[PDB]
Amino acid sequence: GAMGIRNSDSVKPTQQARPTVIRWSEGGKEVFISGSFNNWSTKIPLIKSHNDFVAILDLPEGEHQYKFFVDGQWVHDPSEPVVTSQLGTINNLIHVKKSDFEVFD
Repeated sequence: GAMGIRNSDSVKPTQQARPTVIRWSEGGKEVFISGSFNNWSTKIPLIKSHNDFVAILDLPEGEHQYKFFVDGQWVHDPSEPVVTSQLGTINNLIHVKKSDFEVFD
């Protein structure tokens, strides 16, 4: 039952906080991402590539949580690390390293 679907946008400036990119593999039509990096407020749309889905967020440096959203359903990636919430729900964990510091360009 495909009625109607929309999309959003996002800015990708250049600063110390290196951007966090995440790849998704499954073969879905609409994929999103949400974690502690966005206060789990809304679901950011995963930029669909020629190979698979990918999303480039803007994180500082350290450790942040996140979760995939496909077909209005929660799913985890076997290639990426998964965690366990207090509600026995499987989640995803992502880490960011200060590359802007070590790298000059």
